[PDB]
Amino acid sequence: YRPTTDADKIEDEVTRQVAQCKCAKRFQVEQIGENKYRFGDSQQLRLVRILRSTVMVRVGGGWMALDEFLVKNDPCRARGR
Ligand code: NI
Repeated sequence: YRPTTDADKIEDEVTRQVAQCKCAKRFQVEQIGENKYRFGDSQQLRLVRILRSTVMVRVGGGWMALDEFLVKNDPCRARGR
């Protein structure tokens, strides 16, 4: 394995950050195509892109960095909010 495509890089970085969850019921994230993800208990699909090496998640009309999205949504990260 060699990360080469944007889809590959995004998926690796989503994996790295989601793996930091400490919840009893882990915050689940699934790749649904090269550019859409399902996060946590929400069934909503979100676009995900990489821009200058930062992964961003589509949220209400704009883009939010992945780390901030996880702070806002993964219960074990709420103390960063
Ligand atoms: Ni968590």
